[PDB]
Amino acid sequence: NRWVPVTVLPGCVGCRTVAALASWTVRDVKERIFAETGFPVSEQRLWRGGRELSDWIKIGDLTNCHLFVNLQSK
Repeated sequence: NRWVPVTVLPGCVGCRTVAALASWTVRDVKERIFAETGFPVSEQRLWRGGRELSDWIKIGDLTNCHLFVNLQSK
């Protein structure tokens, strides 16, 4: 009877899963995305639950949960 937000993805084509540590920052995740894909860190905006994630936020502070972030433009 407690609430559970369920987000349904129609496909998740192009989704990338990375093995981060709890000590990583959001900036580290971006750096690893750039290492893996060439997508430039300066253009990366990571979003979680409708709110943009600041670079200095510790990944371990964000959760154990499977962390989903949305890479979005502008």
